[PDB]
Amino acid sequence: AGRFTKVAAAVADSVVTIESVSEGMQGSGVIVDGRGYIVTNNHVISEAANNPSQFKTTVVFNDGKEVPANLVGRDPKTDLAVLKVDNVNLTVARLGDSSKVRVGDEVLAVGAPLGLRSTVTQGIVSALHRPVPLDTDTVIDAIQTDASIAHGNSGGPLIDMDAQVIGINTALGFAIPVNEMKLVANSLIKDGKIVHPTLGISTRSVSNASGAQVANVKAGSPAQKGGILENDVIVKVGNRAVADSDEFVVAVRQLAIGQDAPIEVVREGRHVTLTVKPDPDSTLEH
Amino acid sequence: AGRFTKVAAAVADSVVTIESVSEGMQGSGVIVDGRGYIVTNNHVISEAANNPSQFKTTVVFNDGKEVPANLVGRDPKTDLAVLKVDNVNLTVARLGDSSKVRVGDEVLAVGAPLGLRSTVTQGIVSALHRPVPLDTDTVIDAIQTDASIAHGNSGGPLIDMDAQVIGINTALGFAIPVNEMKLVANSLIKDGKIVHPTLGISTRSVSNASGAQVANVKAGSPAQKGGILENDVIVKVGNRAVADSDEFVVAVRQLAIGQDAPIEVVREGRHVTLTVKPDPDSTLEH
Amino acid sequence: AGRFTKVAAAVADSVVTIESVSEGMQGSGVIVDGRGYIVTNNHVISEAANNPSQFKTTVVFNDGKEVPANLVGRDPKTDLAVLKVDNVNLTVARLGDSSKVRVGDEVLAVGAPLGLRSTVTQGIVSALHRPVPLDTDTVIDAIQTDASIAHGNSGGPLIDMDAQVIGINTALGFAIPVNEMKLVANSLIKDGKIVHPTLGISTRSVSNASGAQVANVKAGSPAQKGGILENDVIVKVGNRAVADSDEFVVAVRQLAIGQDAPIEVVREGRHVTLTVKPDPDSTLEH
Repeated sequence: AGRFTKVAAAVADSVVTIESVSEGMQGSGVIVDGRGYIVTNNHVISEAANNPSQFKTTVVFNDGKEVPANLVGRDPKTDLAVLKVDNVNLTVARLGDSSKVRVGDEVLAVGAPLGLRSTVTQGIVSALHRPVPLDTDTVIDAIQTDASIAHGNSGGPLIDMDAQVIGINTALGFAIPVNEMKLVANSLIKDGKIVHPTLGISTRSVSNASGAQVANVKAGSPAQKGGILENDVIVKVGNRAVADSDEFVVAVRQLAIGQDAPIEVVREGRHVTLTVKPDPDSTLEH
Repeated sequence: AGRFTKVAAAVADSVVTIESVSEGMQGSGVIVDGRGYIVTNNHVISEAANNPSQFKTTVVFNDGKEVPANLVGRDPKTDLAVLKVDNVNLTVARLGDSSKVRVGDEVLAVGAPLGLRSTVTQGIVSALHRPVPLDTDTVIDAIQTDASIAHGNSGGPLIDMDAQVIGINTALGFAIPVNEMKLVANSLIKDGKIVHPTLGISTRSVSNASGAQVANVKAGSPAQKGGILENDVIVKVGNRAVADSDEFVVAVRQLAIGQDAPIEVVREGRHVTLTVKPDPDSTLEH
Repeated sequence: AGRFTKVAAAVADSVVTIESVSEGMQGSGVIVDGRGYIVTNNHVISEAANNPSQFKTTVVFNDGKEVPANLVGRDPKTDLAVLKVDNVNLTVARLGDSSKVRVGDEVLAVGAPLGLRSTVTQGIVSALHRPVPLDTDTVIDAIQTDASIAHGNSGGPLIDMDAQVIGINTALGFAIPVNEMKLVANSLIKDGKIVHPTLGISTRSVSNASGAQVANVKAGSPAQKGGILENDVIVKVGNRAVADSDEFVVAVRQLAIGQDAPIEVVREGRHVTLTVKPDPDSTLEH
């Protein structure tokens, strides 16, 4: 048994096929809780959550066993989604620590074994916390990897050499970190819904100071009250520095809701600093 | 000497350049028999076997030595082909076992060293027995690998870590399993020709039960006598289950010729079961 | 710490971000001399050397420290370029030996860590001395690798397993060998300019003898005096054999300037042999 052959064998029973039929779409997912909670990506079941009348998500295990599915919740802003299999034994995956992942580590982008176009690709960690563009469109602070990510392993986990989940694949290959995955899944399980910060700002990238040049501020938004104007260039949102519009959408998510936060920007070349109170995007869930 | 550096060095003298000139086309191949039998893929020499008057296939070894070639036989249905070098010493490759290959094993997609666009790529086994579409067109029950397969290593072997051939490259990278390779090469050497099963059925894929929806049945075919109609959906051919039209063409090849075999299909949603006697595709060679 | 994780960690401080602003363009480079000499590729700073009035190349280290840059020299014919950081401590990279590199060795295509689209890809050596086509356009006798080369690691080094530079990345992935890199950088530092051989010949590829069919000979060139005509097919330039026009441009560079050299060619199918005295491309620097 080789190095990568043993890792894919242990975690295989913890990887699952996810398919919604009507047509049809198929994907992958990982078993993260013994109660029957399976984590996938939102675009896999995105067609099962916008059309619930003509679709029926099913769960195919590694041993061929089928079972119905139950959508616990999803998060299109970080492209995560949690499913439920009631009264199923269950091979629980081992969840890793994304903060301990370093550039250079060997990883495995596992897909569901019984899948039609399943993959199992191997690479290393090419980048950490890379904002990548990807139901509302979004951008994620992802783990980059030279292991190929396609329809096969999309949904499946990004496994380290200790057979532990360092991320969840999404579709030069990118994965959502496991630490951002656990936080979203822990509040998608409990609260059935996540609440992300918001400032009400449409931005565009620039490369001249660079950053996210503001396009349109929402009327009544926290940004409109903190003094952010159009045409200024956001160079730092809070403790994070903003390199372009892709990193701008990711920086606002790490801001505490209600806590007044600083936002540095350059308007007419002149560097101003701006205080904003991040609103919740879900006024009914917060 | 590294791990992959030693494997490619031992098997290098067993990998060969194959080139037909007139324009011209070049490829790769492996030495599998001491008598001078070299295995390649059919599309490499496909232009040397349909135009034998304006072409002349030649064999370039790792030590630069050239020699003429002799087409023993080919199989476009599994994209295999065997050549012959008379009175040549000869580095015989070690043939592996495809059934022992597991997802995760490190592999090497070797190409002919002296080739113009030669490659030597490294990956793992991404999938086993994946029907892939690819002279009559066909589909093969291939070994998938994340190692790149291109014009360089096309023809060359897919080598495991024990420096043993687990497959032969063909042109997200796919290879023909060595066990299906040996069987085809053993009867392409002896009988000079392979004979594959046939039922006389044109099929199309569907994803609603799914499977291979039948398009046109050949008049007088075994399928026309066993009761298979048009518009029904083939869900299983024999002991194999049919997921789409690509897997359908692969399942019929494993059926014994003359032996009555079952074929389950759904016509008007109603699941019927059908007995068919697979014909040989070569009535003169069987 | 994994195998590839330790190699990328040691050499990380020796890899540098290179950016010219006005927009703007960013790249990568390696620290090869303690005096502050940083090597990159010419197309990275190509916009900083043709437009010096509206651009300002800057150097960002791994520890975030910025510093201005100083163009010591560049070579578009082998796509190399050397920069200068005065009075900077400095993590000097360990330079490897390209002649000791064998097909199969694990390599790391490192990019600048703080880069916007930085990569760190891992592969093996797929080919040695592969002429690849790539300010005057050119072709290089490059190291091929299955590790992905993109805008991220372009400029950065191709690191072996001993944390030593075997090449410099350029943009199925290719790198300029470190031995050809040192020679160009040693005379780009000293003489501020490289001088490459020239014969005055425009060639085109052919695959029938094959080689580089001559298109246009420059009036007064060494080729026009040694007896090379148009329409003949160059099959060998010196000790090198010419397989196509891409290898032809690389073979002339290894010829000594002034030393009469042989050039074998086939005109009307008849094999002639031709003596040429390679001119310097820079009559003022030689």
